[PDB]
Amino acid sequence: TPPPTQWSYLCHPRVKEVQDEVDGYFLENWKFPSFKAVRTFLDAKFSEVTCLYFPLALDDRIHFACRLLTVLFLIDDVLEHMSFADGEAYNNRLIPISRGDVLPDRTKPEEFILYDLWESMRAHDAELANEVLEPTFVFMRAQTDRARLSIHELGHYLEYREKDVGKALLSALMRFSMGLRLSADELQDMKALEANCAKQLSVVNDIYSYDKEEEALCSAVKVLAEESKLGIPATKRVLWSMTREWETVHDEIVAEKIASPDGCSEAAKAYMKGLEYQMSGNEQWSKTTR
Ligand SMILES: CC(C)=CCC/C(C)=C/CC/C(C)=C/CO
Repeated sequence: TPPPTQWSYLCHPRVKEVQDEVDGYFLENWKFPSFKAVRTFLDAKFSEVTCLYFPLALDDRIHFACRLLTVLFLIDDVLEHMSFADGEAYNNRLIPISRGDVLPDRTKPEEFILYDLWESMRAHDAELANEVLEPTFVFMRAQTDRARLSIHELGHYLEYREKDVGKALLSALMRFSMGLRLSADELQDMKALEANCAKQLSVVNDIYSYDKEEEALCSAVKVLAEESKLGIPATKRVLWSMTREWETVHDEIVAEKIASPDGCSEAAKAYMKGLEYQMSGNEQWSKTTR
């Protein structure tokens, strides 16, 4: 069904070993509520997803990305099941520990896992480790659920997805995993390219998550289908066209930045290529999933 795409996804070469490694660590430390929970956890294959998003990550770093994303999803699920206040408190306890300004309980996995993870990351590359720090707090604090809902125009919806705090985290993490060292200016001039990516990432997600999200809704599939009065299949076909169109915008922006007179850094190029993999990898994942 999906129209052709100029891009080829890629999975990190060490996906298998790393997946065992990381999943194992959590089977060893996280206090799972039950065995069914463990089954659910494993079926998520967090390390595999991470490996599809960051296939160009350095071999000795890819596991950090897997670890960080895994605990963040575990945490995200926890916050979703506790009152806004309790949730807010939960993060208040972890962020200070994540910074390393507070020792972990050591009896509370949510505490020592984050603590040991950030300490090992900072020990490996403090400069870039810190680059990922604030983005993950923003992401964590955004998980305290309240309000949120009702967007009916395409524009507003796409604009809202461009600002997604998680896709922002992904990009920061991507830099750390690949060991990319960019300048403030370089990073700023990447905004547009980044927004286009965050937007593409969301729509492809919606297209594949629409059906399952049916039971009783912030989705591009719903928004457009209403505005255009088309059926779901048609809407999806249209969303795909737009998706492939945005991939061209990506390529166009890249080519332009590279061929630019002011030149394009080696680290900059790696960064842009990296974003392409998040998108190609995100789709690959989205097809074959759940
Ligand atoms: C962005 C994060 C935290 C993980 C990768 C998988 C993913 C995109 C999950 C949520 C789906 C979503 C909100 C898509 C945007 O429409």
